[PDB]
Formats: sequence, structure tokens, C-alpha cells
Amino acid sequence: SLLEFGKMILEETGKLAIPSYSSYGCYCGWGGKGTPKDATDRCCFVHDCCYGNLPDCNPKSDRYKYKRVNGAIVCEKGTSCENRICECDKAAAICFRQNLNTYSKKYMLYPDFLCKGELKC
Ligand SMILES: COc1ccc2c(c1)c(CC(=O)O)c(C)n2C(=O)c1ccc(Cl)cc1
Ligand SMILES: CS(=O)(=O)Nc1ccc([N+](=O)[O-])cc1Oc1ccccc1
Repeated sequence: SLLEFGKMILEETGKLAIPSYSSYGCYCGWGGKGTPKDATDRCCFVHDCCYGNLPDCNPKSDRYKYKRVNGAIVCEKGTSCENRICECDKAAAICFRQNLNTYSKKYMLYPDFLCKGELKC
């Protein structure tokens, strides 16, 4: 669920999920169409794609638990929907962490019309 994810994001990047990530590029937060504008945008894209493989789960409201083994994010045994979700968020977390150095503000609050193009997961 978002609470977990957001907290995971803050620990990892030091930036707050909302609003640093709720309206970035074409895929962070609003999902939908387009060509990811950048690495972070791709992270979000691969992430939306991750929730896409769990049709009958509820990434948003289902809560899972995770811990840190020295800085490592470690998803704890829960329902199977819970485990698979958590893996999906961990990746996004890492991913964001891996491209902080190219996180660009001109993609904050990006207008929808500039998000057209095709991309299959
Ligand atoms: C590729 O992108 C997707 C696809 C489906 C999604 C989401 C993101 C998010 C993610 C979001 O809002 O960031 C949620 C919550 N999805 C569903 O609940 C869902 C539920 C029931 C059926 Cl039968 C099919 C899909
Ligand atoms: C899930 S939605 O319809 O895509 N809204 C939404 C998108 C991103 C985030 N977030 O924390 O990164 C949080 C989000 O929603 C909330 C807004 C305020 C308080 C709690 C959740």
C-alpha cells in the first residue's frame, strides 16, 4: 500500500513521494500513456508495469511489511499479493535511488499532452 511505498521512497531518496514523485514525467503517479521522459520516468514505467502483472491484487491499499538488513530492503513473508507488491516497490525505490543524479525538476507537474507515444510492458 502507498504508506509503505512512500516511506520506502523517503528512506531511499530523501525526497518525499508526494510531490517529488506523484506527478513526475509521464508515468510517476498518473500512469497512462507516453514515452518515459527519463530514467526516473522509466522507473515509474517499469513500476506501473510491475503492478500490471498482479491483476487481482491491490497495490494501493494492501499493506505489507519490510525491514532493512543494513540498508537492504527486505520484504517479509505475508500474503502472496503482499510479497509480490513489496518486490515491486523495492525495485522502484532502488531505481529512484539509482538515478537521483539525473532527477530533473522540469518534469515536475508535467502536462499530459506532452505525453504521447507507445510503450508496451
Ligand atoms: C500498467 O499499469 C497499471 C495497471 C493496473 C493497475 C495499476 C497500474 C494500479 C496502479 C496506480 O494507480 O499507480 C492499480 C491499483 N491497478 C489495478 O487496481 C487493477 C485492478 C483490477 C483489474 Cl480486473 C485490473 C487492474
Ligand atoms: C494513488 S493515486 O489515485 O495515484 N494518488 C497518489 C499517487 C502517488 C502517491 N505517493 O505517495 O507517491 C500518493 C497518492 O495518493 C494519496 C494522496 C494523499 C494522501 C494519501 C494517498
